[PDB]
Amino acid sequence: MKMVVVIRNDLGMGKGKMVAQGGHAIIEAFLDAKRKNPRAVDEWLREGQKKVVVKVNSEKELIDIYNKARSEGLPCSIIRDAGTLTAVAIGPEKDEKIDKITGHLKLL
Amino acid sequence: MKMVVVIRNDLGMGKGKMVAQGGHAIIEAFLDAKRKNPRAVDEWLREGQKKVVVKVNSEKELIDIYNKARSEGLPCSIIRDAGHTQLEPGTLTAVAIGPEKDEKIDKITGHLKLL
Repeated sequence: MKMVVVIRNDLGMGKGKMVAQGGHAIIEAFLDAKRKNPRAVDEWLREGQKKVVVKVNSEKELIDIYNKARSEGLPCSIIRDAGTLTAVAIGPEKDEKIDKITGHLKLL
Repeated sequence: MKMVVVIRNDLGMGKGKMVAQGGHAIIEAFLDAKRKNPRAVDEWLREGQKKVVVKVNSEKELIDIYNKARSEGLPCSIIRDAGHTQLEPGTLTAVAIGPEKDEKIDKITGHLKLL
């Protein structure tokens, strides 16, 4: 199992901000998943809570990835900074259900 | 309420690595805070789960920050990243302290520079 964190690379966010924004994404996706399948989330935690960080190059692309996750019915989240949408996170979920969504994205 | 994420800046970690390692720290401190003070976590979440990311430049300082947080009774975590190459040991990459009252957390990490 794994969680994929999607960070926008076109916003010019600094290292600290990407960690914080991805950070909000991670917490929200985790909670979204835990509220739906706590048992799967427990497994993800036992195996090392694997996370993979990928990037998208526009807000439209960030939103597309998120909509796709929601349509597939996967745990996910989309973050808005204090204004724009900065990041998304999908999972934890079985690796193949997530790769379906973000498999083509490049690593941050 | 706020959570401070401490990232090592002397390990040559790339942007993605930092988000991931910080991510493991954030999750771990969160779980620790949930068992040590559920109510405070809810408030943090309601208020937009503010997170501030600072940096340290050695394992020593990372550990000291973690110890200081434990010695203060604050929820926290310290992460170990499995070995780069089978020819090198894993490393302590990040620490997360909180969530908890801003005052308390600043008492411990206030002097750290933003990442």
